Amino acid sequence: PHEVFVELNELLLDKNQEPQWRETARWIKFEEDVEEETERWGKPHVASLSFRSLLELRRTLAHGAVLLDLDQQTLPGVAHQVVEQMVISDQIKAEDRANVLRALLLKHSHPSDKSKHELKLLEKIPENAEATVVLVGCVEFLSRPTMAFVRLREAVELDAVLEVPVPVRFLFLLLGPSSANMDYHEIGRSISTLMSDKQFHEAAYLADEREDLLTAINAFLDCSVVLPPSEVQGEELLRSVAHFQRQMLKKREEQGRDPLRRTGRPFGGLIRDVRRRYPHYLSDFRDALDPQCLAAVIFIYFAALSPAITFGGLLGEKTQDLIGVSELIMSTALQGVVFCLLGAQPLLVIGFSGPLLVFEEAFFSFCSSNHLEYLVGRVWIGFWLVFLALLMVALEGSFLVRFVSRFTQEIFAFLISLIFIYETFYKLVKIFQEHPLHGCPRGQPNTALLSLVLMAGTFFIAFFLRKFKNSRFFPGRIRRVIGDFGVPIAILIMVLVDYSIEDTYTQKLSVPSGFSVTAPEKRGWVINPLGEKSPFPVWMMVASLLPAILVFILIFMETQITTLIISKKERMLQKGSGFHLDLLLIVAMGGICALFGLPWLAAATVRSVTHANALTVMSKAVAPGDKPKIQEVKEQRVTGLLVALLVGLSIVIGDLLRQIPLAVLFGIFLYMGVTSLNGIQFYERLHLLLMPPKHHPDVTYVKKVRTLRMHLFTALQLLCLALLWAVMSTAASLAFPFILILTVPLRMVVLTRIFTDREMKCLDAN
Amino acid sequence: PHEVFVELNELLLDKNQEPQWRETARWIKFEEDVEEETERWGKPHVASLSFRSLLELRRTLAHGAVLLDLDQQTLPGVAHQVVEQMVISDQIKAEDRANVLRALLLKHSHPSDKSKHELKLLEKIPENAEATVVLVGCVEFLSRPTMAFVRLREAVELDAVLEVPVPVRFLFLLLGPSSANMDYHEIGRSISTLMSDKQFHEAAYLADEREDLLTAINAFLDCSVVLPPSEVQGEELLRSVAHFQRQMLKKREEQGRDPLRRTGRPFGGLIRDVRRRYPHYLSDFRDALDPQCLAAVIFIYFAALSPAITFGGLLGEKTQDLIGVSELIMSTALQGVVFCLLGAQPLLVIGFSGPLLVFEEAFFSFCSSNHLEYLVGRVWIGFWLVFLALLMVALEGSFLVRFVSRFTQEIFAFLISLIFIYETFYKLVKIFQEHPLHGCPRGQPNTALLSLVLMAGTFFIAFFLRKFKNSRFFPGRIRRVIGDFGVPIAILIMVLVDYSIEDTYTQKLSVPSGFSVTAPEKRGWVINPLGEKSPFPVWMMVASLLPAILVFILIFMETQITTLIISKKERMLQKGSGFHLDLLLIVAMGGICALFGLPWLAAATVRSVTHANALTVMSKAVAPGDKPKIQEVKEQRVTGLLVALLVGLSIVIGDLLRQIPLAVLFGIFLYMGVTSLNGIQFYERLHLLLMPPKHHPDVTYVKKVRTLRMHLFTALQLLCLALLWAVMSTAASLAFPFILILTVPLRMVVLTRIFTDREMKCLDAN
Ligand SMILES: [Cl-]
Ligand SMILES: [Cl-]
Repeated sequence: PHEVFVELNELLLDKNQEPQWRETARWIKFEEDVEEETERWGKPHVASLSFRSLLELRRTLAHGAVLLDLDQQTLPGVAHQVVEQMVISDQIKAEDRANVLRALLLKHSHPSDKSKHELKLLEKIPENAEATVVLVGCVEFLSRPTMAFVRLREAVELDAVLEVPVPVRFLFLLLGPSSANMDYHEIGRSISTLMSDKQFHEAAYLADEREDLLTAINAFLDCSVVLPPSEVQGEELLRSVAHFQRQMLKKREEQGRDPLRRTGRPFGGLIRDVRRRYPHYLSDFRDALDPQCLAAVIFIYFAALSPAITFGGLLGEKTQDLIGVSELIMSTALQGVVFCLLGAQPLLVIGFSGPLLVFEEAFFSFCSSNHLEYLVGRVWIGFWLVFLALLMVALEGSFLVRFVSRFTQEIFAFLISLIFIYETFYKLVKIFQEHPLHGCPRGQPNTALLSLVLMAGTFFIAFFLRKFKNSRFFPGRIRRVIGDFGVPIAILIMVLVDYSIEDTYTQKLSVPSGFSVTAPEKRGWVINPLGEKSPFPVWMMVASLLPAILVFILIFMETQITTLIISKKERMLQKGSGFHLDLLLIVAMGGICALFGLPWLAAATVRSVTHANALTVMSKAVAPGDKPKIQEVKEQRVTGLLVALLVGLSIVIGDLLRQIPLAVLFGIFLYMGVTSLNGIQFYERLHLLLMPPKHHPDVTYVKKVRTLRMHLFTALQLLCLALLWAVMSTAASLAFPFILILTVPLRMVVLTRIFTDREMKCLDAN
Repeated sequence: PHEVFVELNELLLDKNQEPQWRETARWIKFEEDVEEETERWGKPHVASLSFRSLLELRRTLAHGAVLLDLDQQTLPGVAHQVVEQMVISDQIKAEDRANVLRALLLKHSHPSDKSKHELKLLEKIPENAEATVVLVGCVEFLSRPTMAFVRLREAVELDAVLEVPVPVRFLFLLLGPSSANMDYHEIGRSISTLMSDKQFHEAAYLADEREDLLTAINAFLDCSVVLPPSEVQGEELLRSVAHFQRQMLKKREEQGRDPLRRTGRPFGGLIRDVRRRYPHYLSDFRDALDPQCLAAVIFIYFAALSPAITFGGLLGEKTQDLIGVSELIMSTALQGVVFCLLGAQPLLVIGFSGPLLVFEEAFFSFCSSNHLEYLVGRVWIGFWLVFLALLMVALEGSFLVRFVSRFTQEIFAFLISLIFIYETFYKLVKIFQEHPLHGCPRGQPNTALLSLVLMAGTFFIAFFLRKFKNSRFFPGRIRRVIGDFGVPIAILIMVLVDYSIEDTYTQKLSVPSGFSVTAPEKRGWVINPLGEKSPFPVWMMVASLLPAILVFILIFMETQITTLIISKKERMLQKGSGFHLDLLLIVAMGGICALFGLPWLAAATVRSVTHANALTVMSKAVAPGDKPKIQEVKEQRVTGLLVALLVGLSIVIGDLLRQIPLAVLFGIFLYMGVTSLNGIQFYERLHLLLMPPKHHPDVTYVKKVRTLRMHLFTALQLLCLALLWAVMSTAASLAFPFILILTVPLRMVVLTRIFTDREMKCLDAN
């Protein structure tokens, strides 16, 4: 039981007709060949071998010389024993001993003739592996081909046969005349592909006699596929060539023979989470002393600051400056420090979200249309939120996230993107009416077109940098670093361009100077739950439960979905999960912060995923040609605390934030809206509605389902989304969380009634 | 020597528990399988077959009944005879005759249940072919598997076994007990893949016993590849399989055993061209009575109108309206009509080109700096061009185009694109400098920004609609039709948008009313070749030979490169070629029209290729999984004559052409400049300087040459291009065609002594 590294050496004249042994190929997991006219290693590929070479090898292996459990530790002795066994096996006469022995002892040469190559290659080779050398060559002083196979008792590192220091266990000799129409390079390639797979080398390990090696090659042959002699193009191999192998292998092997659970005790989930996460406390403050940790704070800081200022600008221009940039910054800083010191999943980034923005819009519209204070109703909403969070934590109910499937999540994401796009286009439509494009802040000449130019420029700069991040240019290290700084670069470039122009007027941000409210003449710092100016009605202190339930539904959905996605198993997350503590902390802080007139926050799934990806380390000991794998994720609660502190210390520099026009922020808004459409399995199904059935891909939800049924599924999803969008534009746009809550069981019951069970496993895969 | 069609029928069970034979796969060139749970044909692929099935088939064929030269034309009779010689071959007992006979006579069912699909499959199948039927099934009332093979004396159309009315020659029968360590579907696929290649089905006709079949299957086996049981991705199948089969097949077959020609008689090429092309004159006018010609006429009209008006706008804004849109249109119409009536290659579209524009502006700069008349020098330049064209055709010097390699052509194309981009950006900067963006046809408030908006909008629409032409949306017929009209659609949309705005001033075109010169104050219609206001110097008439050689070099290069590219063997052009006649006509009529103050024209390679691609017919009788091939090209001289007439009649709609701003034209200019950078290997190798060696493609100029030598080649090309640009930037820009043609001796002498012969065959491939 070991791992094998195989290398093929051939007898080829180097420069001055000296014989020389030259390396030609190398097998770790996949074959790599050396180009003859360039002398450099090619790309890895599947070792495809002919069938005549296999028969020639099988024919010649029967008459070969076999030596088992040899006791030599140097090439002299091994070669002498091999020659003696050859001459006593009636393969060569007693006159060719000297010439064959001379041919055996020569100088091996390699293309990369411990330097950098050995250090780099020893990483990709497994930790403790044993090596094989295949020596094949054409000899003009022989009559018939001769073969020898040896297995050493103890692994021995030979002097220079191999390019790297790996102990050698197996040797293969094949010398013969150029006649008999035999291709020795192909036979060597066949032997090296034989010795580089698990079954054959395991069978060769406990091999006692000659014919035990013929059974192994017979078993190798009845496990492979055969391709007929005809092909034209390259998309014909993307088909079953990879599916046929898996199906046949599964047939061979088949014929060859939690943090989400109701306990029953009150607050059981809290106790389990606290006793699972908190013991490993001092570790989270120690694994932060790494270069990667301090290189992730900057990008996370920018990615958390840009949406904060954008959403603050939109809220300030919409909420009559009751809540603006300063208040969002204070809420993000205050609630990002407490969570990262007490929460059980410090990889979540707490911030504002689109659904919360549209709910605030709807509640403001409700309050204005009925002449009620907007900041004293939020206090009672927060109180009821605190009560609701306590009650569901008390009776474990976080298992309800298991009932939310892809069907609802994709509708949610699509609606969020649509409202972002609508907001951006509404803003520019409104710009062109304040400043009409007539002849020679109500009549400025060059404002509307310059706003359009800024918005388009900041979009098109971030688009072609997200594109560049995914490309193949530059070193991979630097490409990843530069491609990680797209939005700040676009914002800085557009701000500099706008600052160069010193004649035209454009709207700017409204951040104030020092620790102050955005509207000091309107509100103070604490909102008394009895009425700022007029007394609050006594019938709304009780009837504020419904908006509390709706906002709780929104917060629960986003936070629990984020915690589900982050805690997947493919990501090596080992410390634990916070399904019950995170929700309690988030909702309690959201309820308390409403007393001071600050907004509610959520989990911010995309930012959390970005933060999780910037702390992963990829294993470098991966053989060429296989995909990279996650080594581990560095979990700690220092980077989140630092980001929360840094976001808070952005009011003291509010002088540099007043030079930023609103058009740049709305361009970044639209860029975030369009880019989020990727990754949801509803956008491509909607793309499939316009292509002919010949061009549909080979994804799992296409091969198993007829076209019309898939189109029916997509039509039902579109109908649900359109019904959700109709309610939002009316004067009763305080029920869309209820509409999603309705589309959950509607989905279950009705779509179970219509579609079969087999179809709802590919169209609605978990 | 014939073609074969194979269909696999498997004995299954339906919902009614009656057996029936059900079609499962189909072989024309590549396999297509029927999905079980969807009942539709999958995509074609290579028939990958396992190795155990081949051994099982060979083992079974060792004892079986062979029915050679059967003489019956019904399925009952052949079934009865097959059973009769099965029961006498000691394969099945005499008690199972009735059961096997009952099994054979059943009902065949296919998924496609004449018809439209029947007609389509008739088209896809070759003209005259024979059918093979493979009937494999598991039967519960036999002891051992049984196989029979027949060959009918005469091809017979069986009743309903085939989905297609194709005569049947062979049929295979294989019935055996269930669960006998055999996969009968896989054996059926093995037999059907055996029967669907040239060698096996060619050797099946000349068969006498089972020994011939065994020899044929042995010869089939040592021509295939074997894939070991290992794979992770699909990028690794691209390397081994396609490149390895070609090498093996070439080894098997290797070990298995003009218009450009000097004559000597003056005007020989003219005589040859006239005697070759002119006899097929009546066929050039009766071939236009096809539906595809009219759509081609419309498309080429829209493709040839826009560059004419754009170049006319640039020339008018640069030549002080001495030459404008009207003169461009008149010259284009006259030269097009004359060439289409008299030329030997009427697939060329004669029009203005970028290098001609550069030479015209350089000559204008030369004339202004010497206080000379710009319209009297052109008369003498044309007078010398006529004599130069006559002398070179008289000596048959048109073979000199054989010495122009990819080096010079790629340098030329890159320079043209660079000048287009520079022109567009210079005009944008000039527009911004004319109308600044200060506060409240010179000094207009919001003219500078509207021009930028219009130019960017038209460029982006033109780019994105060309992107959609290459996509996979809509029916292919409609996608091709819609995607041909990108530039007219962009121009129309931007013109409508600009027409909507009715308060801002933008520059427009300068089309005049009626057949008139653009500036009827300095020139008439006939230029006096003696001086209009002052006598022309005598020394300038003689010394006009120097500028008359550079323009000749430019015209010759463009026209002959276009005629070379068009007349390749891939495009099925059968009428002839016009190397020595089209050049004479073009240069003579360019020299003549210089007397009336009209510009010279050229061959317009891209427009000619577009006109050639719009008249070709794709073969529809091609097997699935095969690349389409050209059936023929409709060669006629009505399409070009109509386009030339239509372009000339664009003067009468000059009222509509005055509503078009210049920004839209400059956006189309920049789009044409950027989009031409494709197909140039210099651009591709310039991309590879920024890409790590790991990511370089598998093209022929990468695998066979080291990276540094490839980089040295690109550096030398860049140095030549930079030298040409620096020369054109100074006041000696009149002599850039001299330096452009000086890279032929450089390649022939200097680049030969640096790079070996092997390297200058993939880097400089013809
Ligand atoms: Cl987010
Ligand atoms: Cl062109």
